[PDB]
Amino acid sequence: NAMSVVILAAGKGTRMYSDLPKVLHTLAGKAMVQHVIDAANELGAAHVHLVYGHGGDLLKQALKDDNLNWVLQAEQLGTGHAMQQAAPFFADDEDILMLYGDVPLISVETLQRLRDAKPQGGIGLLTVKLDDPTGYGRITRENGKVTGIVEHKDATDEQRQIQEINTGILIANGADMKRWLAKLTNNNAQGEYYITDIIALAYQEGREIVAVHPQRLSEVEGVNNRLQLSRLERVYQSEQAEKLLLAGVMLRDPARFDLRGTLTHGRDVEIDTNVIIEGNVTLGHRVKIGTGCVIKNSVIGDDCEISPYTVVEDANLAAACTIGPFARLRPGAELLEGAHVGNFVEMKKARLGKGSKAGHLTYLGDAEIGDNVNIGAGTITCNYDGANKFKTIIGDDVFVGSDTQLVAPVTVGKGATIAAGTTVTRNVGENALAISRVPQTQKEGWRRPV
Amino acid sequence: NAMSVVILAAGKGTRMYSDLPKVLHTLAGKAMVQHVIDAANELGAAHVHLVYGHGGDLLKQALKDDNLNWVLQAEQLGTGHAMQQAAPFFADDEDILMLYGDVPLISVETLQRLRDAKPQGGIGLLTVKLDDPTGYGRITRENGKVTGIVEHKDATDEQRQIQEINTGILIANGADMKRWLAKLTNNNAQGEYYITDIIALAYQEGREIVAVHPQRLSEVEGVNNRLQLSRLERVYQSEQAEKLLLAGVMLRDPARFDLRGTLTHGRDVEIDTNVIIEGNVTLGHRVKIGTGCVIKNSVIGDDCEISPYTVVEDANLAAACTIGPFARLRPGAELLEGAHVGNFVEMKKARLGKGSKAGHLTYLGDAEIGDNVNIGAGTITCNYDGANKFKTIIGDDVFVGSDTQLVAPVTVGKGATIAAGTTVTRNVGENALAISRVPQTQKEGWRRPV
Amino acid sequence: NAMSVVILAAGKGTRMYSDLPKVLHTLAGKAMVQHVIDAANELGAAHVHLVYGHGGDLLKQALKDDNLNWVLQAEQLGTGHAMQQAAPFFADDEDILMLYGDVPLISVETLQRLRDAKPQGGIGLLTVKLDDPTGYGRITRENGKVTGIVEHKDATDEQRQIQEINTGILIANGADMKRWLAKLTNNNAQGEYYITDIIALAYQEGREIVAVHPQRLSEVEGVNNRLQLSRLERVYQSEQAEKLLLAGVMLRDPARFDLRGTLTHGRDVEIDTNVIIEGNVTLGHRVKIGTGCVIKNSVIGDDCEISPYTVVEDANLAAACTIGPFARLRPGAELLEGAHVGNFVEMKKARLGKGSKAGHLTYLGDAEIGDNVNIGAGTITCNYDGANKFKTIIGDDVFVGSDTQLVAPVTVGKGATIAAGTTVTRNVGENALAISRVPQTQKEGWRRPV
Ligand SMILES: CC(C)(COP(=O)(O)OP(=O)(O)OC[C@H]1O[C@@H](n2cnc3c(N)ncnc32)[C@H](O)[C@@H]1OP(=O)(O)O)[C@@H](O)C(=O)NCCC(=O)NCCS
Ligand SMILES: CC(C)(COP(=O)(O)OP(=O)(O)OC[C@H]1O[C@@H](n2cnc3c(N)ncnc32)[C@H](O)[C@@H]1OP(=O)(O)O)[C@@H](O)C(=O)NCCC(=O)NCCS
Ligand SMILES: CC(C)(COP(=O)(O)OP(=O)(O)OC[C@H]1O[C@@H](n2cnc3c(N)ncnc32)[C@H](O)[C@@H]1OP(=O)(O)O)[C@@H](O)C(=O)NCCC(=O)NCCS
Ligand SMILES: CC(=O)N[C@H]1[C@@H](OP(=O)(O)OP(=O)(O)OC[C@H]2O[C@@H](n3ccc(=O)[nH]c3=O)[C@H](O)[C@@H]2O)O[C@H](CO)[C@@H](O)[C@@H]1O
Ligand SMILES: CC(=O)N[C@H]1[C@@H](OP(=O)(O)OP(=O)(O)OC[C@H]2O[C@@H](n3ccc(=O)[nH]c3=O)[C@H](O)[C@@H]2O)O[C@H](CO)[C@@H](O)[C@@H]1O
Ligand SMILES: CC(=O)N[C@H]1[C@@H](OP(=O)(O)OP(=O)(O)OC[C@H]2O[C@@H](n3ccc(=O)[nH]c3=O)[C@H](O)[C@@H]2O)O[C@H](CO)[C@@H](O)[C@@H]1O
Ligand SMILES: N[C@H]1[C@@H](OP(=O)(O)O)O[C@H](CO)[C@@H](O)[C@@H]1O
Ligand SMILES: N[C@H]1[C@@H](OP(=O)(O)O)O[C@H](CO)[C@@H](O)[C@@H]1O
Ligand SMILES: N[C@H]1[C@@H](OP(=O)(O)O)O[C@H](CO)[C@@H](O)[C@@H]1O
Ligand SMILES: [Co+2]
Ligand SMILES: [Mg+2]
Repeated sequence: NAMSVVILAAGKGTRMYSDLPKVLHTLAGKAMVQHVIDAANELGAAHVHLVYGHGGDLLKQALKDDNLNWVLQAEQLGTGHAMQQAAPFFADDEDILMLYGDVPLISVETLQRLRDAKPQGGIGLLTVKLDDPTGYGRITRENGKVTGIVEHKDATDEQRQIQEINTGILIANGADMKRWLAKLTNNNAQGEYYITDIIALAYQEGREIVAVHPQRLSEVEGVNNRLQLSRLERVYQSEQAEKLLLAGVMLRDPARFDLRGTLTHGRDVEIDTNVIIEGNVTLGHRVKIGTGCVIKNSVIGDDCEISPYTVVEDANLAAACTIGPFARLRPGAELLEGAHVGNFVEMKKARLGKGSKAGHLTYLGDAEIGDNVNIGAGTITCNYDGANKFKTIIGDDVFVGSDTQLVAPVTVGKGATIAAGTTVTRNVGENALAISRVPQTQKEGWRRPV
Repeated sequence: NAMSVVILAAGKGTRMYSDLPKVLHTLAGKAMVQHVIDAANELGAAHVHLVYGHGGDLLKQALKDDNLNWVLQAEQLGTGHAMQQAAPFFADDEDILMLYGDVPLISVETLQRLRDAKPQGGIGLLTVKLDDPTGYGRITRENGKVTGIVEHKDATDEQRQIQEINTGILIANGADMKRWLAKLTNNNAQGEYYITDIIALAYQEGREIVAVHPQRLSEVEGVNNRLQLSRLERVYQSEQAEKLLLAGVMLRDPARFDLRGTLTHGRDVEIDTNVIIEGNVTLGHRVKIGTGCVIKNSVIGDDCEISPYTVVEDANLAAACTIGPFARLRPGAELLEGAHVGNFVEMKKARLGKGSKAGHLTYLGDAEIGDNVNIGAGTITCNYDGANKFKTIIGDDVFVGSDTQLVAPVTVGKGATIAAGTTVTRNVGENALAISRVPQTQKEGWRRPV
Repeated sequence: NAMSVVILAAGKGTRMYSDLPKVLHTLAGKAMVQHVIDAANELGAAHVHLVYGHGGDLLKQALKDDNLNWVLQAEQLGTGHAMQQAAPFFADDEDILMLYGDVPLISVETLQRLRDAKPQGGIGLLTVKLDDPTGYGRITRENGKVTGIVEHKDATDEQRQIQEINTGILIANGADMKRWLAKLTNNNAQGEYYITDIIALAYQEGREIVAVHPQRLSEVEGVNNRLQLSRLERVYQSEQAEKLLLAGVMLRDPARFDLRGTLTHGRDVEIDTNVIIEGNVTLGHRVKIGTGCVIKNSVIGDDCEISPYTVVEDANLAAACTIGPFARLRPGAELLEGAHVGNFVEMKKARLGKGSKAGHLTYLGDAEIGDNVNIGAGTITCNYDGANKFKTIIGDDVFVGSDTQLVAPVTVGKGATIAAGTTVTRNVGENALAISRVPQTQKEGWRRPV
């Protein structure tokens, strides 16, 4: 059956105290409304209608899904009114599923169950039972059948005793939807147009409304302030962490792990406390990640060991590499098999070859370093002249003495040796020793200042 | 109505296993007793009487509140006895509020409610209902009115069934207080002087005792050991975190955030996991703080981005600065607008000008660096000669080559360039190139040691 | 009474998705089965029989306890069958206690209570009452006495109502054990040999079976997947943290503390958030450890302060040392009294003397540095020539200027001074100034590249 989704996101997020529209606030590194859009497409949505009232410029900048139909609702006259703005775009022969832009954890599995419960010519309604139903629409039933929804403000004390409430999510045929929407009136407690009135309108026509319930309450929780957002962030992180544990990834403390993107992994991966994974990350077999690491958009091969407090972004590590602790890999950093980066070392657009080592206090930027190379502590590639960037090339089997500065562009031939403290401004020949040293001298009986 | 506060803090903290008096142990970076003193002053206390038995030297070193009246209780003969030591200092026409020095979370709002419930000539009592009231004073009532308190040890099995217990906090007129205290006797189960006996003494006189309850149990929890302290630390951090979230500050994980002082902030501030804020910190609008940062007594302007694992103390950052990851700012560090500090960079009593950059492996101490300056990786200001410290001055538009040592005192004129690997011992002229380099030479067929 | 322990660990750990046998997966830095072995020896076990089915090579590599008797069970025909494989090794006059290799938190205190409850000629059984007993053996009783165990699969709906279940742990005389085991048959729902059938076999003989219960459920929880493992890891860390707090160690956040080995400590030690302790660590009095530190197999003297994000392994710090933040001490690092290591400093097989300082951007490897020495920022000991390592010796009262490279082997005499930017290749005399500097020159009107 064909189906499109409508996302109401035109309400004002006042308790957020933000200059950024509420639905753009992120959860696990992704806009709340993007989570909803993803669920809609993942369910099979042909078109996704997004109803907004303001922040349109920022929304269009953040959202780029091709099948997004932007629907304006200049005045927020109620959920019913918002749906009327989008209704003209509904197809007469497709189901229309309504979702909220600020209820990010809704699962496709529950939406699928809701789709299957919807009867021909009727309506699928998602309801939930709460201990305290205060503030939400009450589900009314006659002989076990759903007959309508009464909003909290409009409900009597007795009706307020009803604990089964409307989550807001529902699905119904597009043509039927348009028929009911045209009949909405605003003669109620809030003087708004209630999308909820279509339930009674359908029942009166003899149509059937069936209700299904979410798997978890967190699935239909809405966000109006940052505290509520932080709680859903934890729920999301906890569920993702448990899935990873069940899939064979060892997290030393699942409450101290954050995944903000996608994680691909092999077997026996171990991840210590406080690690953060961002963007798309691929980990090979037996990768070990020490505490506090941050890994973003990077590829890590089999058997790599990432020591504590190492930050990595857009890097590629071959098998058996060891980096950190306190290493900092920036975009373009590449390590070939068995390479090693130690503490207080930074790499940017730089490749380190097989079995090569940069153990300490070093900066490698815009460089190509061969295999079996040893980079002494304190070595620095001077890749910038104040306007342009230049490349440093170091061949295989090179030994670079400590505190050497390589002024790019420059090439050091294979097998060369560079003396400690050297400033390299010209190419170094193969198997040669490069040096630029003042012989050590001494002054006797030197007395330091008082 | 005039009011003074008395804080009993003379009990022995044996289960703390410490050489530091129990009430001096900190919670959120502040002494437990200081939290109580703050609540007393915040309530409007004219005088704060502090009753202590030992550790007086350390207490006087830690506490400096001007309105503190030190009251000695050499022998701990009971709360009643402690109050008798302070009683002579009570004014006949003021209310006297009694608090414990080891119950740090008591809220001014609850104390205010207690003050308002206190009847003329009577007593305001703070009581709470517990599932297991074992160990605490039982509140006795006659026709709904409080008539006394019976200590656990003195109470019969039936009275021990009473679940409403004494939190210990109470308030009453000073003159009345002195009248009852003089009548205390130690003929009871513990052979001590019970401050709790004044409740029955007042009731017998025809005075009225009214009870009020705390908003939260944590508010009246006392600390006798480190475990109990750690629990109140979490409660405190959790409540502060939720307030910040409700005020518009985004905390990526409120359970992994610690504030130990005061935090001032603009809008849309984002704070990642494991950040610690100490002393007084001011954050502008849109400040983003990455994971694990520690910020103490510092000012951070609008739009700054503090990358992961950066430590800052007594620093001042103008708008749009970017620092870290792995940057270390010490007292006196100042960055002007748009300045940048990268990884493994340390600054102390050093100013970096507008749009200036110190991207890596650098130490800047006792320096003034102008605008649009580029500090190459590995640069070091040698500000110390073994006894004295000297200043390094670098004008605008200066380019400092990598691994340059600036031996202070020295001045580098505007527009100058310093060659990589230079040792700068003398002033450099404007628009000039400073250099101290040995030309690179080479020895063919060099064979490294076997 | 003499007693040996048998540990069943031959079951397949399928839901672990690992190439490492399930019982070898670690909890608090120690193999799950090692925790069980430790409990067995700690209880007084004369011999520990370990029944395994595969991964024998890896198991033998990990476990080395001298009193381990390896027992093979090639086919997993049931717990009864596994016990028959070990039974021949049981002594007729010793008690035999059965434990599971994947139930790591079993406490010696509970096992001791179980040993004391075991009646002469009978059986001690460890049982627990669960809300949902689904999946476990049901304890059957006649007039209050345990008469047998019925496995879930074999139990009727009514018997499945029984909530008291078998934890699996039991103890009985070796000779009796062998008598019952020989009678096991596999005519039951799973077609396996149930060790649980010995309960009914003993009762029929007129022997008495007494049941005792664990102190905590976590004590008898078994691990089949990583999620269950992570939960027991938290339970373990939480209990260890609370013990440390009760013993006088201040943990700023007990939920953000991990101990993976042994921690020895003095009084008033303070440990901030996210610290990880590994191997055997000894802390003196008043040691303060800042956030995120990792300390492994090291000794820390009285009054040391370890600043944030410092990593330490196999190091020895005397009293009053201060290191970090961002310091990295590797094996062999030694600091004498009052020594100081600052940020972005690394030490390996290097000793720093009393009151000596290495404040920044430095690497000290294979060195002996005297007292009252000052190591300038950027100093590096070049201890490696590509095949051999050499020692650097620096006497007392030496001042090493910034960015100095010491090419080992070399000795700097007491009282010497080394100029900033020096490359030291030869010994430096006492009280002498060593230097290898090119005088600073200048080129006027230098224009940087466009
Ligand atoms: C250059 C270096 C390799 C020489 O070590 P070495 O051979 O044991 O030292 P030597 O005293 O024998 O000097 C070797 C040569 O350098 C020459 N030399 C010394 N000072 C010189 C200078 N200023 N210019 C040119 N040559 C110089 C000598 O004349 C000699 O030549 P020769 O062998 O033909 O006779 C060494 O000083 C060095 O810089 N090592 C690197 C250490 C390092 O940083 N390692 C990384 C691990 S932390
Ligand atoms: C000094 C430096 C700027 C010169 O680069 P360059 O102009 O392209 O190099 P050149 O080969 O043309 O040498 C330039 C001048 O230096 C002079 N020179 C070379 N060695 C010299 C020495 N020991 N003493 C004095 N002058 C020297 C040349 O004679 C020449 O003079 P000229 O232009 O009047 O003919 C460059 O080597 C340098 O140190 N760059 C800094 C890189 C850096 O650390 N960047 C930070 C980003 S990571
Ligand atoms: C070497 C150093 C100590 C000299 O400082 P200074 O005495 O104030 O400087 P001066 O101008 O007086 O030079 C002192 C001597 O060095 C000599 N000198 C200068 N350049 C020289 C060279 N290339 N070779 C040999 N001697 C040289 C001078 O001739 C002079 O000798 P004299 O005193 O007999 O007349 C200083 O430049 C230095 O390197 N300080 C270390 C700073 C540091 O890194 N501190 C750590 C804290 S961050
Ligand atoms: C009349 C109606 O629908 N009532 C339901 C609505 O309450 P209620 O209408 O009170 O809910 P909200 O005001 O929070 O709005 C719901 C969603 O609709 C959006 N929105 C709202 C009004 C508008 O004019 N434009 C718009 O886009 C909001 O941005 C939000 O995403 O949701 C509750 C669950 O949360 C249900 O129990 C109520 O039965
Ligand atoms: C007789 C009395 O008061 N009983 C109350 C007291 O119990 P109790 O007297 O047992 O309480 P504690 O011994 O903990 O002492 C209470 C407070 O008084 C201080 N202190 C105590 C004795 C002394 O001689 N000097 C002194 O300064 C302690 O340091 C602590 O701050 O508090 C309980 C709540 O915690 C109440 O339910 C009890 O009804
Ligand atoms: C017949 C029997 O014993 N049933 C008990 C067993 O269930 P059950 O037999 O189902 O338990 P498991 O299959 O998990 O095995 C128990 C332990 O024995 C080991 N093992 C099992 C079979 C084998 O052939 N070899 C072997 O070494 C496993 O590795 C594990 O350490 O433990 C439950 C508690 O967890 C008890 O409530 C059940 O009454
Ligand atoms: N300084 C050298 C030393 O490191 P360290 O002595 O710190 O271990 O040996 C390493 C290989 O064993 C080399 O790559 C390093 O350049
Ligand atoms: N090394 C230079 C380079 O950094 P990097 O190449 O690491 O990005 O460019 C920066 C500005 O773009 C300069 O301030 C740095 O001195
Ligand atoms: N650079 C020096 C300075 O450090 P800093 O100025 O950063 O405090 O003084 C210290 C002692 O007071 C010395 O050990 C450092 O070598
Ligand atoms: Co140098
Ligand atoms: Mg250097």
